[PDB]
Amino acid sequence: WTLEDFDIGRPLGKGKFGNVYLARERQSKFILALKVLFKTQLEKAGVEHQLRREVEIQSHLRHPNILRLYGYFHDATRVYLILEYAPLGTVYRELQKLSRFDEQRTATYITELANALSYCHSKRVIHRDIKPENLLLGSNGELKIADFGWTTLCGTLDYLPPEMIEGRMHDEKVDLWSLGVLCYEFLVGMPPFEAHTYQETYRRISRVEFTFPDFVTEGARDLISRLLKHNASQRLTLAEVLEHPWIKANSS
Amino acid sequence: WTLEDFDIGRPLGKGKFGNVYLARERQSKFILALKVLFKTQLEKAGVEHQLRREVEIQSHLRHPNILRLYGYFHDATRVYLILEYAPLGTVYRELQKLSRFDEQRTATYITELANALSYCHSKRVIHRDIKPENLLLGSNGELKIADFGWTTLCGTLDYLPPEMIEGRMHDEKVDLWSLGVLCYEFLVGMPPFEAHTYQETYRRISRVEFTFPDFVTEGARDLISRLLKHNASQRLTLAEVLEHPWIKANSS
Ligand SMILES: COc1ccc(C(=O)Nc2ccccc2)cc1NC(=O)CCSCc1cnc2[nH]ccc2c1
Ligand SMILES: COc1ccc(C(=O)Nc2ccccc2)cc1NC(=O)CCSCc1cnc2[nH]ccc2c1
Repeated sequence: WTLEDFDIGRPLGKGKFGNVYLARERQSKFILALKVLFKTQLEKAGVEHQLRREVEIQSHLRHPNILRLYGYFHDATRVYLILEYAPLGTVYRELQKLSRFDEQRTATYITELANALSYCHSKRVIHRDIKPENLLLGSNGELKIADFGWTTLCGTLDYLPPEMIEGRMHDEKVDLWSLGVLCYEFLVGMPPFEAHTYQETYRRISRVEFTFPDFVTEGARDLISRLLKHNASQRLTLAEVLEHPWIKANSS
Repeated sequence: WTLEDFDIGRPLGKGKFGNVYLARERQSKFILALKVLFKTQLEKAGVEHQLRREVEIQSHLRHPNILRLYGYFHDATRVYLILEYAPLGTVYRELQKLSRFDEQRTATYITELANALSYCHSKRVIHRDIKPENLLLGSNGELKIADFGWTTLCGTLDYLPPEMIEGRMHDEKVDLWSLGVLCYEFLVGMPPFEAHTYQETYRRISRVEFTFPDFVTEGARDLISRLLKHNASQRLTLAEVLEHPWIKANSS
């Protein structure tokens, strides 16, 4: 592949995904997304080799609920990622449109997430920030994980390992908590610990302090409460999520 | 214990450790450190219960290379930690004094660190930021771990679990990297990836880009290089550190 193989169209995501463009492969007329990475920025961050490792794994993955990397190429000053285009936009945008999701839509999205995340763990695929703005929607409305782009909260910089500074610390126990947050946000319209100030959000997370609105059913409450456990080892696993009665009863 | 049992003296650490004071138990004349925590700040951070869990474990620990918590008490607006006083100050201060440490001093400190960290892992003791300013020195010059006080680097706040926001992500693989950084800093006088800007330090960590000065011996180079591995699973374990020939040859 070369740059000349593509017609570059409108920018996508208002910069939330980096320099990404709607594109068309000139000979096949196939619609896709092209992400442009600047070598100078990759070099200044020291991530060139980490990028190569991640894209090598991704280019071999195929899963209906993970955004596909079809391939990649480079020139003198840029690296180009050939990505699947999700025509229905982000789950964030859908949530904005509907205010909140019904139990069917939610349980279906949670199943797709649990499947995508399980697959990522088994294939050793790093993902970075599970949130509605990073979840995309395919032609049939199927959810696709797309969270692959990239004193501190982990301590002092000079002493921190690569996995901390490269955002590679979302393991399966972390993801379990994220899935509870997402389940709640899908049904309610906001994440459970949301507050005006960062300080107050911190407090609510640490205390696991949240309330269900009246419309949230007993089955959904059970699932969410069993995921949002302060103790990581006590959180309901991805396999157990897929077997939960509320998920079984409501998933398409 | 009550506040009235103690004479409170000079503040310690220039605020780097919070509100900490040199103190004396009035009846026994025993010298110790008293740390004052304000309930209002604990409550605003949502950490009251996490504090209780951590101090319960600590109050039962005894190890020559871990700073001891003798006990604790509270009143209407404060929590008080009764801590061991380390009379020789921080390893940071010692490094400032000497510029760099010889192989004997370094290997001895690394052994004490590896012992302290091993014990922490086995007893499930959370520690937060391994660096010279957080390492203290006892009456005989023995090293004591004291790192127990507390968009992001881990992603978006609303979706992050308690273990990320509470600084509880330093597991044994993270600690292995930290131990390599410390070994280098002890021998050289600065950590290996130190640079004027945060961006450049990030780059050097991600690339694992560092150089040994000529005076660093083959055995020390081997130890450091086997700890500073980009891949976490490839780092030399704490048991293997204690068995390393350079450590055996030089540790007191
Ligand atoms: C598989 O995907 C990715 C693979 C790799 C990277 C990446 O940047 N890796 C990296 C960079 C530097 C250092 C290390 C690693 C990013 C993505 N994915 C995205 O960036 C989000 C979708 S952009 C496309 C897209 C599609 N369909 C849409 N529909 C609406 C908006 C939209 C936007
Ligand atoms: C075992 O130790 C600790 C136990 C608990 C905590 C803590 O704050 N926990 C916490 C707080 C809020 C939420 C959750 C958890 C801190 C320490 N340790 C220190 O704070 C550093 C040494 S202060 C004493 C000391 C001694 N000896 C010195 N020599 C020179 C200076 C100096 C300074």
